[PDB]
Amino acid sequence: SKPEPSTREQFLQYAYDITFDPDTAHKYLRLQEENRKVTNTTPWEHPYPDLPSRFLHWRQVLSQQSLYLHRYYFEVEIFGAGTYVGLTCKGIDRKGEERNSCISGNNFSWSLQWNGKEFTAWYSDMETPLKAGPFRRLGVYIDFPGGILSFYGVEYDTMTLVHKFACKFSEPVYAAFWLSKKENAIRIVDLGE
Ligand SMILES: [Cl-]
Repeated sequence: SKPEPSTREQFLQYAYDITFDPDTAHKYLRLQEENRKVTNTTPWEHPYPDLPSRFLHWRQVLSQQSLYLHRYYFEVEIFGAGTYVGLTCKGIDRKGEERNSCISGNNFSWSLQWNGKEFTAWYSDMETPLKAGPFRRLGVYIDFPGGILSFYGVEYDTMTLVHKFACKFSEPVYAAFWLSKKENAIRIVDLGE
């Protein structure tokens, strides 16, 4: 196993293309920019086909890509109180009304919330208030073999650690996004250039 990354340049060696999966998106979420932008447009709903994959209650969407057995890095730009960014497993219950169907409410999902005043780390209904931020751009690092999920505030070439989770990774994971409030928006940064 390599040295852990330190500089933005080192994280960018693990740059991985993420896109939102329209088959998962809650109807109150609009996808744009070739599935690299998601907005909560409540009360404007979008005519997605009914699918078993689609979230019913929670305003969530997953990545098309799964992450399994390597190191990965992607950046997102986030806007609005009530956004969560994290990881989950395919088995997350898409139709569930309970918090076990949201990415802050079960033992196989890990997430970072911006609540309007602070960042908060979530795992299985347990919350950890955090000091760092706010930051409009986050870097999300997944070391699948090393059982690490870490979030950084990115400003120019500076990276400020927001939180580092220790994760017991077994299954493939998906990036997971929850836009709980009207006008919440998340863009996947094109790290291509
Ligand atoms: Cl919601």
